Amino acid sequence: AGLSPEEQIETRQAGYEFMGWNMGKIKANLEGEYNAAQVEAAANVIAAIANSGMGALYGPGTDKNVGDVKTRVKPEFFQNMEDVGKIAREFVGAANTLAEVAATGEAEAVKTAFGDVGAACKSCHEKYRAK
Amino acid sequence: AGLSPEEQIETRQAGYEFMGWNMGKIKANLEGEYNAAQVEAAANVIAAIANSGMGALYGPGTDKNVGDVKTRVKPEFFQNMEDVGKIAREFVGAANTLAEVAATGEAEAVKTAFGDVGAACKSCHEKYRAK
Ligand code: HEC
Ligand code: HEC
Repeated sequence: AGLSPEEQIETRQAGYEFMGWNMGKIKANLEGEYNAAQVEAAANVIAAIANSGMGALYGPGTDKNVGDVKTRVKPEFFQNMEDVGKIAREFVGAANTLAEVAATGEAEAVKTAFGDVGAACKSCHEKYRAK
Repeated sequence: AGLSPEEQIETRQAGYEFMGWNMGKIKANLEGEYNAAQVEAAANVIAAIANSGMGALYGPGTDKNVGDVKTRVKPEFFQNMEDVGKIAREFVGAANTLAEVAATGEAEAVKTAFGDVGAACKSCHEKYRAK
């Protein structure tokens, strides 16, 4: 009926990976020729994936390697769900602000908001992603 | 950024897999009971990834397996770029309408727009993806 553990692991990893491509495209525009419409579209993807409810992909047996599929989540992610929830809400707030300032076309304002979204990816990885 | 072949195949598959999870959530809501806010967030992911410039992920060298990174794109894709462009434009128009209508909360209107984006996904798979 619903997604199996191994499918939930592949899907959250797809979501994270797609955000990474869009993060790299904003960094490449900030350093080379800034194209405001390309940054806006990339920022829009990060805000949409941050609001997508990825919490639903951390269901019961997804704390371990299942089949052919390997997870890098640390077991502490489960057991610290209020802390996870708070970092997650700091991340949708930073992701929503990037989308809003990307819409102004001003690269300097985008540099700052991008730095704050980066911070939020990093603080969750630091505590909850292995090795 | 200017990605390697490996990274282009891995990212395009990650975008598609994440759009499939969100399409599955809209069908679940249409068949079970509708949570309007859930459908809006899933619809906005589809339109943001449709608008993200994934055409950039079908560069040279990406038409075959690169190392042990496997791809399911048929060689035909790369021969028929005019047809791929036609399909891809109608896909982002349809994905744009799905996010526009899902924002109203009107389940019956979401039902036909969802069918249009679905049609656009299988039309490209029928011609250009192995199986
Ligand atoms: C927790 C609240 C997280 C936030 C916010 C972000 N990421 Fe993360 N990420 C997290 C975990 C627990 C994991 C491991 C998932 C697993 O099941 O293995 C990850 C993983 C990634 C990956 C690797 C995906 C893969 O190919 O296997 C990437 C590229 C990644 N994360 C990127 C990323 C970015 C760019 C973020 C902010 C925009 C971001 N993540 C936030 C946990 C969390
Ligand atoms: C062509 C113009 C396409 C449109 C529109 C959509 N898809 Fe597709 N998809 C396409 C190709 C050529 C491939 C293979 C890519 C590769 O390098 O292997 C795919 C693949 C998928 C996948 C599997 C990805 C994976 O992780 O291996 C899924 C789940 C998928 N496609 C879904 C999907 C959905 C739901 C679409 C519409 C909303 C959609 N695709 C559009 C080409 C095209």
